Amino acid sequence: EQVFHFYWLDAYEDQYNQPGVVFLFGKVWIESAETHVSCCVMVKNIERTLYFLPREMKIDLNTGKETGTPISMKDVYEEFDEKIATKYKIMKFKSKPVEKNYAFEIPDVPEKSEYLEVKYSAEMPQLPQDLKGETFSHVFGTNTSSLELFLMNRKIKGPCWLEVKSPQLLNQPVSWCKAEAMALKPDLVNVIKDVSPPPLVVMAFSMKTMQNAKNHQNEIIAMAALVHHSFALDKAAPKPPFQSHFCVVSKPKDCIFPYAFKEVIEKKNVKVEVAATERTLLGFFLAKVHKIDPDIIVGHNIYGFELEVLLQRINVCKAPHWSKIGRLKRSNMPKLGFGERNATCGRMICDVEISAKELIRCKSYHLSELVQQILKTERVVIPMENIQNMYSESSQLLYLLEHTWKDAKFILQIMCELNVLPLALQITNIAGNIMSRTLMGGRSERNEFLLLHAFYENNYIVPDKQIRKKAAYAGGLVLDPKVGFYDKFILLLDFNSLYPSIIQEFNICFTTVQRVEQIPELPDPSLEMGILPREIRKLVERRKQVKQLMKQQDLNPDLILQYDIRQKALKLTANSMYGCLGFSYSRFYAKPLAALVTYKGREILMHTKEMVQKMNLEVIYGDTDSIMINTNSTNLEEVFKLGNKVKSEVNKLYKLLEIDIDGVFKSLLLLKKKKYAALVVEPTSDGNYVTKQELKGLDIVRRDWCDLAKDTGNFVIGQILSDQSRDTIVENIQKRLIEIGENVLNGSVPVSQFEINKALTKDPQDYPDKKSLPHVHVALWINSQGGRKVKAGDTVSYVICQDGSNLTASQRAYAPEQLQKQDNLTIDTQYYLAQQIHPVVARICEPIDGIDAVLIATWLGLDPT
RNA sequence: GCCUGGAGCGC
DNA sequence: AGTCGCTCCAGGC
Ligand SMILES: Nc1ccn([C@H]2C[C@H](O)[C@@H](COP(=O)(O)OP(=O)(O)OP(=O)(O)O)O2)c(=O)n1
Ligand SMILES: [K+]
Ligand SMILES: [Mg+2]
Ligand SMILES: [Zn+2]
Ligand SMILES: [Zn+2]
Ligand SMILES: [Zn+2]
Ligand SMILES: [Zn+2]
Repeated sequence: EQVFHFYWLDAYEDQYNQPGVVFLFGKVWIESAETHVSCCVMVKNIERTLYFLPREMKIDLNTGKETGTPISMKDVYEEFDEKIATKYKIMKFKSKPVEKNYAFEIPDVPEKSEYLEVKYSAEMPQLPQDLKGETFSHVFGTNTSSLELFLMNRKIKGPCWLEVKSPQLLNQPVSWCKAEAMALKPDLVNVIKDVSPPPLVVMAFSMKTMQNAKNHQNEIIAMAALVHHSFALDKAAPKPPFQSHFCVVSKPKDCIFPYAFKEVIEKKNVKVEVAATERTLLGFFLAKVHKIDPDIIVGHNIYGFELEVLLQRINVCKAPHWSKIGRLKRSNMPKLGFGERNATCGRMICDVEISAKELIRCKSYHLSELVQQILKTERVVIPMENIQNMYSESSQLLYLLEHTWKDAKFILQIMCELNVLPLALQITNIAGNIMSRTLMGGRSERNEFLLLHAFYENNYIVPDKQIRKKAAYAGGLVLDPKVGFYDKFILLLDFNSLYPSIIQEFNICFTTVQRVEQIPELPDPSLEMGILPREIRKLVERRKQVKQLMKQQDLNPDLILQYDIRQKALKLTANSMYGCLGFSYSRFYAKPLAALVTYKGREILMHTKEMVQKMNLEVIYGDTDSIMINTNSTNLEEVFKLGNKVKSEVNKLYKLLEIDIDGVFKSLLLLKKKKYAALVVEPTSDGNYVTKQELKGLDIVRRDWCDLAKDTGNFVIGQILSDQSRDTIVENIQKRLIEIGENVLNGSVPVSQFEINKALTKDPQDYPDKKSLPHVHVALWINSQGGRKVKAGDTVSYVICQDGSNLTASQRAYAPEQLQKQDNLTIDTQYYLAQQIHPVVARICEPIDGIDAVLIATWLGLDPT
């Protein structure tokens, strides 16, 4: 024979132009060059695979009545061969009788049955999905794609080594890869698992734009990029994260670079290529991308902005070889991230803004906010305006260029900090999907793939692909809180992986629960564990192991944050598995199952409450799978004893389900359902402990309340949960607010603490009631005013100003720069004292005796009415 | 209070 | 394009 090893990373198909063909992209070892290079494997002749379901008794399609003659596979085969194939234009085909299982939403389909599996070129016509005949009642697979077929049949679950037997050469090169090969049939490709993974080539880049003097155009004038040629995803990120880099700068048109600039660059020795025109800069960039040939391009706000600006300028400046940004040689450039995901076809795009949204929470996910929170450093901002002025002098252009470089380095460090790539790989190996898609975010598709693999593996027919809202079933139970402040220790118990455990504990699966608004019946405790509980069980074990590691002997603060991020990521994947059950658009939609799971949950929470009560214990709160108990005790060791005592009494009633001590609070301020604050006990040595404050649902934690309101609100909480007597406190509070009020008026407050943030659900142009929505208004401005443009999903920052236009506060919203820049605009102190600070402090103090709404208004010097 | 619209916390 | 439960605010009536 003849065979070659190849490590795949990305896949792609163009069902319209090249049906039955799937392009794979990855790495191949070149011994002579002692290094891995990019490789493109084109897999052809992936055949459509259909399953025909035979009728019990034959039927006449002209009369619509039975005939008395039973059916046999030969009956079906012949019909397909004589009537179906011929009628639909299917020249050749192969077929065979197989036994498959079913357990999905199509009625009239038996659990197990014999089917006639048919296969034929994806180049020949597609049969209708609702096709039926004399010998067969239904046909599955009619529309399966080549890629899904390929990934499933060869059992490819994420990046891995493949062996390609009998590789062919290609008349002409189809990609921008070093190597290429072609397989004539998918069974030539095979997964092997005894060869370690190769390191990847990572490239992190950043760019700068500038609005042109006359014409309205966002011209790219600077790009920076860092590169690492041996970045391994099965170990710590390299230190440093890059080995090389490059910068490139160009002049808008009319401008001229400061002179000596050339020499200034030679002087300080900076790997900075200075382009004459934007077209040259774009040409230079693509050239570096092609030469560096990165397997992963990483940046910030790639999908939402950068990628689109880049492709358009590339089209405008008629730059050479746009497809080099991807790995597939193309001709026509698609636009709008679909047209985008295809543009970079073959290279995985990793957007830290997207990855961050998925892994951690922030008030905004803009780069500055991110560098601050994750890297713990400040990031200078260079406003589009200040840019022009920088071309006048050498040092300034040189500074801007260095600034672009720093963003690329930040983006790269943030990526390594959250540990995005290794996590993305791990998840992709678990779901069996495509890693570039995992990096785009979303839980649904990963779930779908995880299940598809599981069912193919178990010999099941799987549903065909088909082609915030209001709840559609009962959710979790939230107990009514006994609101107030608490001195004595509070006991918080929470079930471990509740829903996933409920699914296993009762063996809930598409294969064990009868269904068709009604809650189905728990299946016979006799039946065997279904596919769903098995897969779910696996995700829960992975998580436990990662939690086990965390428990470990003295670890790095940074490494411990990663384990925690990973652990929650696995938690999310398990819950999304439950969720997709109730996801109308899901391919494995089965509302009844979702409904039956949440049902048992509320039932279990009820019984857990009632039980804790029979033990003569005080239950002050509860949320879906938790119980809060007021021990009324001051003896910690005794509390813990009571805790493990109640734990034991609960776990005793279930096979898998396990409740545990989630925490113990020294003091607790319980305001409303899903809203409380607390000092959390953290034991040390000799029954001694440290305490840490924790917030849940308060306004202080939300993004849509200025920091001025939030910082003050946190002060109040700090005091409330304190040791000090109620008196000392109420005084300190009053003392503080009165001061806050004075400062807000004497203009001592930093303009930033006045910013309010809100994310847009839709693009600013899609809102009808516009004008009265401060965030929508300020976005419309930013948009129609300069470069970058705010779209759905972005958070908008704004402040309320004094226009001198007697409009409502909601209609006097401005950008922070629009304020600091303009003179007729000034901060509406009235608004902030009464609609921001007052509401927050009022809601917090609501249960505190001594404080009250009217009183809080007088401290801030407002008129109590 | 309802209604409409807008927020994003909590599981 | 995982689920549902629970406040919050602008504004008209
Ligand atoms: N994003 C989420 C969070 C929670 N839940 C549901 C399923 C969980 O089982 C239940 C309880 O929420 P938890 O935060 O307690 O999650 P678990 O109990 O399952 O995990 P843990 O062991 O951390 O408590 O709520 C969900 O569907 N989606
Ligand atoms: K009060
Ligand atoms: Mg739990
Ligand atoms: Zn081999
Ligand atoms: Zn919980
Ligand atoms: Zn709404
Ligand atoms: Zn109102």
